[PDB]
Amino acid sequence: EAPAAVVTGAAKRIGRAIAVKLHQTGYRVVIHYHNSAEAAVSLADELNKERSNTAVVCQADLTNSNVLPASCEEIINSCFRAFGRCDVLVNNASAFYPTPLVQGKTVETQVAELIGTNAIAPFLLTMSFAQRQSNLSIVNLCDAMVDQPCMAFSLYNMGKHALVGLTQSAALELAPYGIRVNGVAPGVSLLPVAMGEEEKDKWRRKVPLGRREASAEQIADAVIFLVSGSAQYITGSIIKVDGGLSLVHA
Amino acid sequence: EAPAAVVTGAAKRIGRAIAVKLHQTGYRVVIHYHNSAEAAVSLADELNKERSNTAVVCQADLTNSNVLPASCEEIINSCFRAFGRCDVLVNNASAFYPTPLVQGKTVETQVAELIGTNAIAPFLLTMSFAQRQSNLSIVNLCDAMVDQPCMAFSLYNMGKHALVGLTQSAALELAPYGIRVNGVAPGVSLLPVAMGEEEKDKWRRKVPLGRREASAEQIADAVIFLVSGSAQYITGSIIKVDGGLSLVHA
Amino acid sequence: EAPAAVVTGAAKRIGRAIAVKLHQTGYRVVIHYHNSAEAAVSLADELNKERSNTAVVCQADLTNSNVLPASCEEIINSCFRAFGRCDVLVNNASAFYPTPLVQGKTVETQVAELIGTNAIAPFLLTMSFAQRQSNLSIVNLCDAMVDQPCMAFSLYNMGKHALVGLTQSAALELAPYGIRVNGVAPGVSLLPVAMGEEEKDKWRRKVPLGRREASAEQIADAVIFLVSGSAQYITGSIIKVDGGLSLVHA
Amino acid sequence: EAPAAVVTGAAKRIGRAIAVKLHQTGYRVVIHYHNSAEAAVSLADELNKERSNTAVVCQADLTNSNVLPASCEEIINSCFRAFGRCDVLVNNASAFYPTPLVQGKTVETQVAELIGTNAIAPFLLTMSFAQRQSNLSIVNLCDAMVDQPCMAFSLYNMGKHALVGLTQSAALELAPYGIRVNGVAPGVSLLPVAMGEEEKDKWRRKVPLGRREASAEQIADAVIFLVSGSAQYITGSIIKVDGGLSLVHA
Ligand SMILES: NC(=O)c1ccc[n+]([C@@H]2O[C@H](COP(=O)([O-])OP(=O)(O)OC[C@H]3O[C@@H](n4cnc5c(N)ncnc54)[C@H](OP(=O)(O)O)[C@@H]3O)[C@@H](O)[C@H]2O)c1
Ligand SMILES: NC(=O)c1ccc[n+]([C@@H]2O[C@H](COP(=O)([O-])OP(=O)(O)OC[C@H]3O[C@@H](n4cnc5c(N)ncnc54)[C@H](OP(=O)(O)O)[C@@H]3O)[C@@H](O)[C@H]2O)c1
Ligand SMILES: NC(=O)c1ccc[n+]([C@@H]2O[C@H](COP(=O)([O-])OP(=O)(O)OC[C@H]3O[C@@H](n4cnc5c(N)ncnc54)[C@H](OP(=O)(O)O)[C@@H]3O)[C@@H](O)[C@H]2O)c1
Ligand SMILES: NC(=O)c1ccc[n+]([C@@H]2O[C@H](COP(=O)([O-])OP(=O)(O)OC[C@H]3O[C@@H](n4cnc5c(N)ncnc54)[C@H](OP(=O)(O)O)[C@@H]3O)[C@@H](O)[C@H]2O)c1
Ligand SMILES: NC(=O)c1ccc2nc(N)sc2c1
Ligand SMILES: NC(=O)c1ccc2nc(N)sc2c1
Ligand SMILES: NC(=O)c1ccc2nc(N)sc2c1
Ligand SMILES: NC(=O)c1ccc2nc(N)sc2c1
Repeated sequence: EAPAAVVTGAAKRIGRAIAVKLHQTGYRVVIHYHNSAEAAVSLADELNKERSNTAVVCQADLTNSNVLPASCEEIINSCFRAFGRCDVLVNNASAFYPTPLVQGKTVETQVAELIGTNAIAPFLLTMSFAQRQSNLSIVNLCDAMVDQPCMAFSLYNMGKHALVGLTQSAALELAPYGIRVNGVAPGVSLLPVAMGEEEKDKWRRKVPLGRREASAEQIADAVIFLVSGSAQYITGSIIKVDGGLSLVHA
Repeated sequence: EAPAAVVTGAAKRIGRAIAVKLHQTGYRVVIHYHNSAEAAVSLADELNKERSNTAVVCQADLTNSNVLPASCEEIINSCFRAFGRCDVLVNNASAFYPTPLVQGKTVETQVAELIGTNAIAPFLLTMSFAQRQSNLSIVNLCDAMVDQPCMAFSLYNMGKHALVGLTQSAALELAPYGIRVNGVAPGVSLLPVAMGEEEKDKWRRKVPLGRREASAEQIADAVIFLVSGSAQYITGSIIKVDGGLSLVHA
Repeated sequence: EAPAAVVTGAAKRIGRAIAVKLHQTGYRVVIHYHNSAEAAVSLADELNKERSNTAVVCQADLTNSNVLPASCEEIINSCFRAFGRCDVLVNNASAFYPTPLVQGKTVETQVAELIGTNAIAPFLLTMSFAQRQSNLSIVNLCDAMVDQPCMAFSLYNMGKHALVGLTQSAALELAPYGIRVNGVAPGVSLLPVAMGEEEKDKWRRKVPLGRREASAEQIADAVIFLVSGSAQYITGSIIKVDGGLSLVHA
Repeated sequence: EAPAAVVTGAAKRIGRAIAVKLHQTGYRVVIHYHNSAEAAVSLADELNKERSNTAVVCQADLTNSNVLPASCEEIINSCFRAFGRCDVLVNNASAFYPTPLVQGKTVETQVAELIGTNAIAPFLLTMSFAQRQSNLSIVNLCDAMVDQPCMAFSLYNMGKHALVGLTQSAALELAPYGIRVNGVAPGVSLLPVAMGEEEKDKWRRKVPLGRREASAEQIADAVIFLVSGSAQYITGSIIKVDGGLSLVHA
């Protein structure tokens, strides 16, 4: 029987590449998505064409609210429903936008989105994963630039720091159950869609190793390692995949 | 005129010692409290006996909710209404209790309390402090053991990691306004009074420097340094006040 | 055709496991040794029996001295002479013993061995490797307990901290040359042969992940990942392989 | 009776500022120097004119060699000879120059100077200070940019990382003796004398807090705090004094 993985925010970009690589490794996959229904369904079709009954989609908003625990329980439940097991959780989904401290969304909505997607949903997904329970593990998508943050991104940065805390606390608490918990911390990978070309090139030029952003596949490679049998003694570790970017001074 | 400071969770323990030392240094103080009204008022009365019209109290729940931004705006406003200025914000208030990942508050109440008091309220207070604006600074009460956490304290640890992120992000963003943002990270300080001495001693014996916990006054001393003229180039720094505890392996 | 790797201290324990695994992956190997000639030659015999002329030995003392730069140049040169190329350098050799601050070898001998083997030899080897130059990389064997050090191990700890600095500095400086530089940080792996069984078990019980030390092969697996095509965007990263030990408070 | 302090590299710049501020606080001081004899004697003369018999000079090369332990023992002995006690050691002296990995002094001379002054001399001074033994403490001058290093400064950066390790290891080991060990980590403070103004301004513009380097007095203020009674529970802490520089991404 093939193991099964949940990947959040898996319709596009890094999450898609993670879901593809897990599937290529032998996993059955739950493709979680929020708005990107067409892309999620299209990915599941492509994976199922390769091996039937190995991919399903699961829609959920990961914004914090009093129903977020139920949504997170449902995502894990969807994996058990489709595949009878859940071996791997990848917390990839993320909201990312500025929240300046000095002055259409209310600040409480920004808190719910940025802290919910980046930290609270990973926590609740981790609880549900552990409670519903080989080679079990969780991989959190962190941020290599967490200590040299983007100006005016305080709530985003707070959420990603909270995710480091979750990675460490859950590694400690879940180790006696044989569940490893680790992180992968990109520097600059696939650049935002809204961003212009001259700006993208500015960021590319900062990266010591090759003066280019990471491909989604390069990020997924670190995820694959961490869920593999080659990482069985690794827990609580966060692997930077940043081309040296976090080493570069102002 | 005398400068003014807001101290959250100032009725008892570390926040009380901070408020007293700031007052002794010459600050007028807003004593924020949640449940401890008698203690808050007793402190205000003691400080006003020392110097008239130098202390007020401000009640607020710092749990996350739709009204938290308004509450935090009101806390800052209370300092301006009482004293005509707000020079110092000390984010001291904190909820602290276990939240195990594996199995009478709901998990979302625990999120609201632990992430709200430890991280979101500091963020909203920081926004309101900056918007309302010399030696201006913010001091956040962090935790020296954030990377070697208590078992089953994931939400607490997430909140304290988020607070490190806020300290760094806000230092960067507020530096152009001349507002410094720093942290003080206790190891073991005041223990619960109801905790058996035999249990308190297990903690005390872990501390390399003197085999004792920090007094509240020793924590307050680092706060006083950070708000002083002797720290005018210090921003984004977190000072451990832990007797070497964080250096001790398992 | 086949790439080539230098592994220092490769005759026994972790270095041996690294050498075996690199060989199994298709590398030709230089097995460096200081005192363990018999063991080095026995390993080379084993590897050459598998694939002829794919393993050579190289003697050198890695103690700091006037001749250490020449010795390090020779180690790198041996790889180029045997195999025509040098793709991977693994700085694994180490000295480990206490150096109490409050009171055999003179203290300056301890400096030469602890700082020399653990930090200066890696620096000189890195220089020689880079000067003599595809998937090129260096892997430094670090220590996951670097910030929670063993009592009375100051010089050892200083050396391992220096090695973190070299990993980061060399990653930055060598990135333009396409040379990646990373670390693997064991917690408790193969215990010193001198250490008694009760002391071994005492350390084992502290590890969250299965209450056991890492095998040498688990350490080697992380090295294999970092030198692989799956790590081509990773530079300046140190992967802990410690079963969660560094997360455990006193 | 007045307490006494040793400051290494105290003839000029930050070391002079530390010596002056310690003297103004009421310490008797040993002004260590290497080449700057006129400047050292001039400073001691100024201090002795303020309060007679409160300053002496002590010449020593802190480059690593087989006599460095005796030199470090002598610096400490000079404080006992002059003043009958030694309460504070400030490890300020430092060599700083590039050591490129890819191509006057031999590499072994560069190792001896950069690792000797920045790490081994602090280690040997720490040993002699502890063995010769109230409010006793050691303060090490570290570097806030240790994890975002200057290009081609590997040996310097290895030495400052080793000094972090010493700070932590010595804090742990000397805590039972009541000796606190801490660090102060400048970002950019007094720019090199040989640096032209245009290059100085490039660095100044990077600093979030005021777009200027730290004054020597600002660095000394943090040293004064760490030696004071207001830091009596602080050990193993490194206080950044960097105006937010280390938080600024590439
Ligand atoms: N890209 C980089 O350079 C970079 C750098 C550092 C860290 N990272 C981290 O790596 C991960 C992947 O990066 P990425 O650039 O691929 O991410 P992304 O494109 O910004 O976001 C990934 C997905 O997150 C989902 N998402 C957003 N808000 C959500 C909500 N309220 N509920 C549920 N899902 C939501 C979206 O799903 P739908 O499209 O279905 O709505 C989105 O496609 C993220 O955790 C990110 O923080 C990336
Ligand atoms: N004590 C230690 O050993 C230690 C160790 C590490 C870190 N720290 C940090 O140092 C700081 C002070 O420690 P402490 O031991 O003095 O803290 P504490 O006694 O646990 O709590 C301080 C105050 O926080 C306020 N608070 C709690 N929940 C609140 C809510 N929902 N809304 C508003 N206020 C709330 C309470 O005020 P009322 O009483 O008025 O309700 C309480 O008296 C905290 O940030 C803590 O995390 C302490
Ligand atoms: N084992 C662990 O639990 C652990 C934990 C943390 C970090 N590490 C790190 O992982 C790496 C490997 O650990 P290990 O336990 O396998 O190491 P080890 O057995 O202590 O030493 C490995 C080899 O280093 C060589 N070596 C020592 N001093 C030398 C000198 N002056 N000149 C030349 N070579 C010298 C020796 O080679 P010869 O026998 O040929 O003389 C020795 O066999 C080390 O860097 C270590 O610091 C290990
Ligand atoms: N300046 C900055 O921006 C900055 C930034 C980060 C860290 N720091 C750290 O802060 C401390 C003070 O900085 P600084 O700029 O004032 O230092 P500095 O001027 O570069 O050096 C201070 C003194 O070190 C002594 N020294 C150098 N080589 C020596 C040797 N072989 N033996 C004995 N003494 C030697 C010299 O004494 P003589 O003149 O008597 O020969 C020199 O005056 C240093 O530890 C430095 O690394 C400074
Ligand atoms: N461009 C970046 O550095 C960056 C950082 C974080 C991040 N998180 C996302 N969800 S997209 C994204 C982009
Ligand atoms: N005993 C401790 O180490 C500890 C840590 C954090 C904390 N936060 C509070 N609000 S009380 C408290 C106690
Ligand atoms: N017992 C350990 O945890 C340990 C730590 C470091 C180390 N370095 C060596 N060369 S052997 C060794 C063992
Ligand atoms: N320019 C700097 O940031 C800088 C850094 C370190 C340092 N160390 C010295 N001895 S002078 C000096 C200057």
